[PDB]
Amino acid sequence: GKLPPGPRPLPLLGNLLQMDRRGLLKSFLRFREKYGDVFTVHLGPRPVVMLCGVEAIREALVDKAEAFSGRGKIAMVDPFFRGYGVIFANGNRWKVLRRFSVTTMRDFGMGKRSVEERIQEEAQCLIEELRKSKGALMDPTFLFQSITANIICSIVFGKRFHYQDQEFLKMLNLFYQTFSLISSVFGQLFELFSGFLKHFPGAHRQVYKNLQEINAYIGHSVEKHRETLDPSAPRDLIDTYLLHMEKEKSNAHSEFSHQNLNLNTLSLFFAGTETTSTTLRYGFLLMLKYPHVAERVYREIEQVIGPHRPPELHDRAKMPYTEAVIYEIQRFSDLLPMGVPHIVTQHTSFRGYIIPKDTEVFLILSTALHDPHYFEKPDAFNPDHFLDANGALKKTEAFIPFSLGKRICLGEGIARAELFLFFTTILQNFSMASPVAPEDIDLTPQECGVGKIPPTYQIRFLPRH
Ligand code: HEM
Ligand SMILES: Clc1ccc(-c2cnc[nH]2)cc1
Repeated sequence: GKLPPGPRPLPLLGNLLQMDRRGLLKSFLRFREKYGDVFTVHLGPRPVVMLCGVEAIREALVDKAEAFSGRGKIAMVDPFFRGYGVIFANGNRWKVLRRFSVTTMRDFGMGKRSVEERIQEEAQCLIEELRKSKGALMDPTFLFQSITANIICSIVFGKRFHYQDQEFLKMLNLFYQTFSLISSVFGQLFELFSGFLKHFPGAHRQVYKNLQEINAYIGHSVEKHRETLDPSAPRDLIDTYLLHMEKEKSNAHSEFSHQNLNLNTLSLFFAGTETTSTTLRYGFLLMLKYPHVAERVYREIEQVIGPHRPPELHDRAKMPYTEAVIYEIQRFSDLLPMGVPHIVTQHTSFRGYIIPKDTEVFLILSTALHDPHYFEKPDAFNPDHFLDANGALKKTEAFIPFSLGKRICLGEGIARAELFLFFTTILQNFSMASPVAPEDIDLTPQECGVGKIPPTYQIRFLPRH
């Protein structure tokens, strides 16, 4: 057959006038009700194919894995990155970067303490800071941003920043601000009309400016690593990349020099800090709205781990309720609802249609996470979505918050380690309270574009002992 069906576009405006005024995702879900699971939407001058539903997404990403392996652009950050970094790269640059990441992290920890060990160390510092708050009300956003940023800082730069460090907090604010700009109304409009909006002042310039500033801190630190590189004591990931680059420096293959160390490092921070902290933020808000849930998670911690020894990843298999709660936080929060855009690399048959080479594809991960067949009453938060009658963890093919296939989240393991360890380490040591009654807690994101951002809230952590 040929092109997927969809709304009739105007020449310059595409389908703007058929859009839902509240955003891209709401817009696409409305087209899905009319056109089904595979459809075309013109974003400005650009046709993009949407795949929705568990079956259609798996079919593309696993069954047609290589054709769907291309990375599409995200208009708001592409001017900065320009296809550097594992996230944004394509073809050989991408394959080679991603394989090196994978092999590097398999070797990580034989030489130096493991990623789990670094996450436990950070969780330790967190709970001492929460203790130090002495039950004061706080917006936990900055702390949650700090802990996830510190895990990447520890892997990449071999150091941690203190929670009160002003230069650290300044940098974190620049990221946070960058992510809310990307997902703002303007950021979604840039997604459609970057071709002419780029000529004007606006949030896209502020984003470029923020990224330039961040990449300057990174570059300076990378330069200090080169200047002080000691081959017999490599300190961190940056030292590992440097030493490799020096050894492979002579020959231009799997060439480092079609790479950019600074941009790759920045993209690690970009992917690594925000979704995890936003997941944490959403998860504690959810625990405030459904307090019996946090209470049941504590009972399992008390039973399997106790009050004295630190949570460990080995504990996960013995804590089905807590795993179900974290899966439900991710499923409900739906933090990258349209995932990250793909492109089909060659003309591709798909469910009777033919998708042209180089067409952008959005896989609407949200529609898998909310599929009613898999999740009875999918718009409500309920950990029983991931539990069988016997209370064991019930895994499902619908649960794809990290996506699938060739491009599946590179930090899936790390992200899962952080969520489990931060969640359980905080809850081992503290109960939580807020001044706002559950009925007055609204869980509606304050922004929903590329990323979902939870509303602001206050919380206090009360020591158990
Ligand atoms: C709970 C937190 C996280 C969620 C929900 C998440 C989800 C995702 C999703 C949906 C994608 C797009 C996959 C695709 O293109 O189909 C992605 C990509 C990616 N993620 Fe994450 N992610 C999380 C945390 C992390 C962390 C902590 C890191 C860094 C260690 C990371 C690194 C990356 C990278 C490098 C990519 C690009 C992969 C590629 O293009 O080959 N992510 N993630
Ligand atoms: Cl624009 C954009 C792209 C990728 C991510 C991401 C990947 N993994 C975690 N976050 C976030 C935002």
